[PDB]
Amino acid sequence: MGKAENYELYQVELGPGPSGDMAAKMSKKKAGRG
Repeated sequence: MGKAENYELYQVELGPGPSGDMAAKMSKKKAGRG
């Protein structure tokens, strides 16, 4: 609550890493535990 979230907003191919892979040490939330 407060910040509110959308359904498919940031789900638009986040992380701009086309050629090769991504890894700029900023948003690394692939899937650790769960």
